[PDB]
Amino acid sequence: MSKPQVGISSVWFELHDLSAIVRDSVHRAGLVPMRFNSVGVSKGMRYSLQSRELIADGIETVMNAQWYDANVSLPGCDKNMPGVLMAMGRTNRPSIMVYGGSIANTLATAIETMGMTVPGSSSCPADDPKKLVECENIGEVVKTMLREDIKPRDVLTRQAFENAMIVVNILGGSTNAVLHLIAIADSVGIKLTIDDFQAVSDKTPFLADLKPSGKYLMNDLYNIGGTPALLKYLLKEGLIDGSGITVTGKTMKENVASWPDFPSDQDIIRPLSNPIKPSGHLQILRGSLAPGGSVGKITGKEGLRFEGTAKCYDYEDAFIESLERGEIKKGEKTVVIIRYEGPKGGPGMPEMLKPSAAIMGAGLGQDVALLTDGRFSGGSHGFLIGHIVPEAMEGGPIALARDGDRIVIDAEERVVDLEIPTEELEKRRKEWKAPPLRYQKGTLKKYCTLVSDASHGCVTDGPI
Repeated sequence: MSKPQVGISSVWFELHDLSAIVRDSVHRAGLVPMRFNSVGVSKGMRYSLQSRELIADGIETVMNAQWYDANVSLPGCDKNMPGVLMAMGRTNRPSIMVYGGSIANTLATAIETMGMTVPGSSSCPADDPKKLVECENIGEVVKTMLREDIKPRDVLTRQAFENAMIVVNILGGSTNAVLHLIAIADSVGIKLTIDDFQAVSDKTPFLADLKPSGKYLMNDLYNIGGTPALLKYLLKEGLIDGSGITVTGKTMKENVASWPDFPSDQDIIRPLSNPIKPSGHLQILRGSLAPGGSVGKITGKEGLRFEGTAKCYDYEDAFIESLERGEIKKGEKTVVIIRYEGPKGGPGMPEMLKPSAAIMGAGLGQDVALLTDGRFSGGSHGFLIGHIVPEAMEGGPIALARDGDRIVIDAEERVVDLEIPTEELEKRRKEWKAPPLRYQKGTLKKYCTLVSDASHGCVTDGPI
């Protein structure tokens, strides 16, 4: 009739149907439910990052074409969450995310931290009947959001992203969170830079005893109070601000007041007294090889300086095959560059799992540093640096390095330097020629045309 219409956006690929429960709750609250579905992530890696744009574009399109008054989003898989939040920032109409439930991914905890979910959503397991009851009572949350006009730009403030980076830092830190939180902040009109991540990492310790290098899993947090208990603990220590409005109509502090604290005998989150590391893992490095920035998680076991000989590879398998031929030697310090894997070169910055694993399997973690304009995934006992800007496809210095060049990685200076003369670097750029875009037609052709560099979250509609 004249009731508000609530779009219910799912990202589904064929266990309860959470979307059907949301629909019945929205109807019971006096609103009109409108379920719709979106494609998502669910060689194949080259479509993953650009699927985030398809989610943001698709949901924005339906929300605006039909002009739904509010949004409930069920991203399902964790990898569908960023594009879901970007669509909310574009419409800026009252919206809420319902996490699918627990099944080291920190982004769902960070999204609840920012207040785009009811308390416990991100830590409640998918099995639990409490996940069903959350969706059974989401209708009144949406009606309250419409009554009090709680919009994504009211909730996703600059301080909300500060809390998100801190919580991510506390739990170990994701390098993908750099891409996604910058893009999500961009969608609500907030300028978030890689240097903002460095600032948090300098002042915030690492407290979560989590695998692969720790003892516990993120699923273990639910049994000691879940995400609300974690926020209560960080609020008690004064590390986060709880005064920000959320989708419930209350602040973070008000939301978590009624939830129980951590049990005193918990060893998943270290006390501030005894941190696993006094500063954050995530480090931003620039220098003559990555003047536009780069991203790496630094444990401290890599050492504080790595100077070595460059060996360059224009695709992932080229490195693995040169490794298997014994062209990378023990006792020598070698800096491996795997380039043309960036946003446009990949395309889509495909996550490479094999380079870091192959170096541990050969006992070279202390003799080999890894650099790329794309992404690494596994862990290495040496330097793992990605997101190097400009990428090789754009003609950055990473494309101009040659075998035999000296490269320095300094973790305290936070530079990756190509030890060649500036005149020579400019001469090499005058000889470089851009290869064609990998795809001349289709969705990847359009994505390559629009995508920004990694230091801007690879947003595709023009960084603010």
